Amino acid sequence: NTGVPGPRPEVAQKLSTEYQGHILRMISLAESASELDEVLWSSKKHLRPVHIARSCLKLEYLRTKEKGREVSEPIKNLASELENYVELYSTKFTIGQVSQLVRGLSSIRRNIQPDLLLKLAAVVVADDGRQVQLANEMDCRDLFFGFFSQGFDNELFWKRLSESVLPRLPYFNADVVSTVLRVVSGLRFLHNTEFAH
RNA sequence: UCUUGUGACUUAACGUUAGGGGCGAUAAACCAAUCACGCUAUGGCAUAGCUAAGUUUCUGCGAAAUAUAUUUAGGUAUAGCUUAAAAAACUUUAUAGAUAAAA
Ligand SMILES: [Mg+2]
Ligand SMILES: [Mg+2]
Ligand SMILES: [Mg+2]
Repeated sequence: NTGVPGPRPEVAQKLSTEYQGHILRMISLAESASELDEVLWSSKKHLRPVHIARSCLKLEYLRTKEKGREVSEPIKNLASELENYVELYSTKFTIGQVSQLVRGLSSIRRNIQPDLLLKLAAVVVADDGRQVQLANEMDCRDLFFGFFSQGFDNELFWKRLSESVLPRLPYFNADVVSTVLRVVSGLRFLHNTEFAH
């Protein structure tokens, strides 16, 4: 934390404490779904949108070792429990946090309720796509693949996102451009358009 | 062994002054076997935060010697001590980009 004036007060006025780092470390230290469940049970009353967003990615990391078997039972239970927090904080997420929520829940082959997806999509539909700029390159590639995997088909959502990302396409990394290209080929309403070209 | 031994002497009988007192060539001396207030009865089973003592058996539980205040310091009061696998809570501190399902 710093009090020096600067060009970006949005990312400089954020308050960072030791207690938040303590909880985030515990989540990352968990080595199994059983351990992660106990960590979340102890911290029930001290979970915030940042913690919820990070936990969803943890499920993705934990299931990578279970390459052969299907999704384990404790992983499914954690996903259901987390969704209760997502609904509670549906209007208190940032574009970066929403980006990693969808990716985490999509990697477990889980489907989000249509009402919840509509609420989360407001991050890019509101403020005429201003919040898209705040998102960095890593956030953008997860937004495209995450929402595409969820089966979310909304012309207004995809039209606004495409317009706000078009200027930055030439300067993204090659892999990120490839990810966007695959998503476009899967959506009929984006074929043979300026965005595709 | 020593002092005085006709004198401010010694002795016998009876009498006078009484304790908030008497008497005293003053030693606080004497006033019925030891007086800086006699003896006896009563108030009176005076008062003692001090010392001593406290009488048959069996079963169960079980301390303290610190703090504060005190005409208080070897007394007493208050607090402390002793008797009388539930619920709830998450604590010894700081951080990432790992998924690829469609001719
Ligand atoms: Mg004298
Ligand atoms: Mg005992
Ligand atoms: Mg006084």
